[PDB]
Amino acid sequence: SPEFEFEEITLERGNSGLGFSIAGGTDNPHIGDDPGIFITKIIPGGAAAEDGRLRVNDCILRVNEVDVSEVSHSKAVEALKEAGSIVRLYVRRRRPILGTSI
Repeated sequence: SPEFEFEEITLERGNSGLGFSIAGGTDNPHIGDDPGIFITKIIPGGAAAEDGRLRVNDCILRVNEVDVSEVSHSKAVEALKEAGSIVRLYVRRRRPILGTSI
């Protein structure tokens, strides 16, 4: 910050899981060598969509009490799957700043 904002979002797992897809990790970093776990898709009607807070391009930093800021993709996937039925996600989002260069 102020470039980013941070948010905690709790989801109750449903029959369609948490309702989103992720990409990234230390083994498959994005440009700039960013190992972050990023939301790439939110499915209609799933927990994330119904809660309405999560957005595509959000970066998941923590799942319950598991740090996922620097982990492999598979570990992130495991962290989310083993988090159980109530999942607390700590996320980072780029702050929309209406700035002007001087």
